[PDB]
Amino acid sequence: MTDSIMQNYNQLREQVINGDRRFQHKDGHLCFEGVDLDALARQYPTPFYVFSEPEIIRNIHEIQQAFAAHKNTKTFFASKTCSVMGVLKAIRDAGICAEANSQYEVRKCLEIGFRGDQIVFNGVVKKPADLEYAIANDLYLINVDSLYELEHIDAISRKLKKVANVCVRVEPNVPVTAFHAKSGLDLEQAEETCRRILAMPYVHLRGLHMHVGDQVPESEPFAKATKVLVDESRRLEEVLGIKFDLINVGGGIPVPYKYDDENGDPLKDNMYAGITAQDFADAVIREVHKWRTDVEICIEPGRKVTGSAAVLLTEVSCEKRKTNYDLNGNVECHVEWKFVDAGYSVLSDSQHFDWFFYVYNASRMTAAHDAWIKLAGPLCDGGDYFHMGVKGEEFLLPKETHVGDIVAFLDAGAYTIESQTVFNNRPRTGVVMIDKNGDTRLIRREDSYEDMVKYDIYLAA
Amino acid sequence: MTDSIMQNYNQLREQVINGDRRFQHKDGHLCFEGVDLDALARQYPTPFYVFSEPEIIRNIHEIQQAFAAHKNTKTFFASKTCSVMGVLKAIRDAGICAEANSQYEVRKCLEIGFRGDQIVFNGVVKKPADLEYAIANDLYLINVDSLYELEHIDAISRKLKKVANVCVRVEPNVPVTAFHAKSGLDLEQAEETCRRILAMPYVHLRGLHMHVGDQVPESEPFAKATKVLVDESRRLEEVLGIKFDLINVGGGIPVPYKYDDENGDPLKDNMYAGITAQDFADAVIREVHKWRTDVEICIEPGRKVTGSAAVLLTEVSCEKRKTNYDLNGNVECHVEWKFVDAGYSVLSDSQHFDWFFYVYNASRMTAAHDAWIKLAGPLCDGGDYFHMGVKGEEFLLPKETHVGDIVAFLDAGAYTIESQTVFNNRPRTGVVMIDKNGDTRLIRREDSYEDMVKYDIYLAA
Ligand SMILES: [Cl-]
Ligand SMILES: [Cl-]
Ligand SMILES: [K+]
Ligand SMILES: [K+]
Repeated sequence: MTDSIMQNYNQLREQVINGDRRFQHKDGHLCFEGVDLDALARQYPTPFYVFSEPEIIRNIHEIQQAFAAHKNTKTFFASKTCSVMGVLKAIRDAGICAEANSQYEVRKCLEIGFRGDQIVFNGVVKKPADLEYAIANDLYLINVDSLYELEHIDAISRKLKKVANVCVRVEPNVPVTAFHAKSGLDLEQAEETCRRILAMPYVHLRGLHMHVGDQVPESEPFAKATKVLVDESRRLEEVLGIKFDLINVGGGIPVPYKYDDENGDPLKDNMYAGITAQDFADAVIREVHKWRTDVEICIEPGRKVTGSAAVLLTEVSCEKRKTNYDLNGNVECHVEWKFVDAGYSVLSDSQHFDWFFYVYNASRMTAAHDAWIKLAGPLCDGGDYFHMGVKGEEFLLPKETHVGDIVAFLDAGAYTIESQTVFNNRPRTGVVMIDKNGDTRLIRREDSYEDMVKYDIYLAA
Repeated sequence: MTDSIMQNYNQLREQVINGDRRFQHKDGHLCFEGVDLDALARQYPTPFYVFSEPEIIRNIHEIQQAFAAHKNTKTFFASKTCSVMGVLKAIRDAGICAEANSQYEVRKCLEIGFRGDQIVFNGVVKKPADLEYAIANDLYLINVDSLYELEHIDAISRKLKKVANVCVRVEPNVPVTAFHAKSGLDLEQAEETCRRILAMPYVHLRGLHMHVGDQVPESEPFAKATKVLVDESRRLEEVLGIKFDLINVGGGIPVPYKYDDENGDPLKDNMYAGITAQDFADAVIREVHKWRTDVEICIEPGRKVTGSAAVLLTEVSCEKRKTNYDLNGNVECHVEWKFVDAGYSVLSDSQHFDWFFYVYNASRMTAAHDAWIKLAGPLCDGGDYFHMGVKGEEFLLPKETHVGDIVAFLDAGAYTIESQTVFNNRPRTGVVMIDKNGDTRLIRREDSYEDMVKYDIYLAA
């Protein structure tokens, strides 16, 4: 039944407002950490993202508590996930470290107050200028992704007379890695690469690195890949006569985007989280401890830190009914279109990666969501509507939904800011933060008109 | 054979440098309008796009010549395709008009020198502020996309005491429109919508509008949809006792992304252009002339104006070989990975829309492209490699390819600039223009570090 789908969705809605650590209701409205989101969306122009420092902290706690059995664990937030400076500041103040994915990511992490010894710099294209900047800033780790890059690390560390601290990335063939994995070295190359680093005067080998993937719905991939890295670490300690400082096992802890696990198969629909942080930690720690209990384990969670910790707020800005008629002029069906002021230039993964986010009427959060609608964005593009619905391409909202109501997309905190575009010269969005005291502030402005053209060089008028 | 695929690709390569109006060779390098692109990519940091004003002009000529049988044709470049100010200036100087897709697009078109009477403003979400700005600027057309929006057009035109010039967008059900087309009104709503506009004191009804789609590989959709709009225009002239100024038939003229038409089926692979501008014009004009030969026809080409008129230049910045071994340690296959400094944050449609672009070694353009390689970008994302290869996910480059060589992606002028992101805080690219005299200048800067953080509000260090 669609009645059953509708019943289930309204049970989920009730659980948001009565059963979720993040949310409440007041005045008929969805609240996030006590902040009425209808009211918030009248103080700031839509569309915008609102982050929760309290929920970031809760997510970091899940991660760190998961690793309680291994004291020497170091946690580096994968800042490609979200690098708005106030988001990075909340993460730094919560007591963890940072992983960076470009020269400018390294620089902004340093600027917001991560120390060099709290930063890992990873990449497949680390040009001489990138490596010089990283080495000059005494980073905790720079990964070694290829033999070509390693030659630049040797030459530049020598030039600067500064030790480059490295981890060698090895991507295991776990049953095709050569064809589908661009990153890292082959297992077969690890020994000679490590031997060569040991002989370099200004490069310090700290350990091996891997990263399995993103939104991983099973523990086995982590266990099998970690075992490969652990076995090679153990073997190289013996062969080379060294003791590694660490092992870096990467990220990939999933986040629930659908919550009714009893109705989902995570291996078929990875919007269902197939595993928890505790499952990830159990797999990793168990494998590492077969080698050493004292070695440092570095992890690089991205999505899990911020994914659940933001909402996208977008105003219903237009509506229409489209009707299909048969050849005799009789109605075949009606479609109720609701247009919000955010499209895929604002929420890119909803279009490009078939990503599901819960959608509710934040202005009518206590009302039955009892009408099937299609949800469109504002871009001049027939494809700019939200295809990942509750049932096919259809969403559920109260039949009473009105232009002016605020729609919320939940779990909108990972990979949603830097992926925005200025397609159609709609601006990239502002971003608001709810701090630990429940107070709000703007942490990113909406792009202005000046910002659309300030990059261009042209004869003025 | 893959030998046959390789032979065919090298025949295409030879045709680029001996048989293409845009390109030549010099010093072993690809040249665009006489500009050596290897040399250009040493003067400006990669990756960057280079546009050709001469090729934009040639494309506009194709379009306008296609409409020679209808004198009263007005051509509006769909500026969502590319709105870098120097690109818009070239289009304005070539003598055509502009279609705009947001308030800021309208504003930049006015700023670069399109007059109000040369601008169409389209949209599904035209908020009061957008409509007020458009009406105040005396635009040639503002489309009417819904009854809800029309109420704002009436109220705001009355407030300003300024006539709003409109075209009513009608999306025909051509064998599901209600379910798949968010834009426009139903045919069945056109009569009453027009009747109501006629009665408004400050709204001027000019005609009907449609837009079929993008990269359309057959003429029939245009002919059938145009006939629907023409038949309803004729009928409403009679019923309402009026004479329409115009009919706006939209865009969608395709561009060839693969050129060996003898080997392609455009209905299965629409990288093959299934039709030319002349085919589009023949379909449209034939249908309009069954009603009136004097009425103005408005067209809204986007992709066809700029698609063929840019190249993305990107340096080979790293390389590696990955090898799959069997359980006995014997080699199963090798993969030669070449890493360029542009990934899907720079060339978004290569990832998100399965878009093919020809790829050549611009530094070795006269050398046989005789080695199968995989082409990766620089993002820290396993999916950031180019999947739309010559054969599956494999490309062809000279075996002699070296780090430092410049790779060119052809046909990179449509939907490639505003769709860029700062994912991983890699900057959005600079843009260079080759003018009519063959001289180059920077028309957009690369985003600087300041630009990564200038939008953020945070406590300084
Ligand atoms: Cl830590
Ligand atoms: Cl014109
Ligand atoms: K060493
Ligand atoms: K009127």
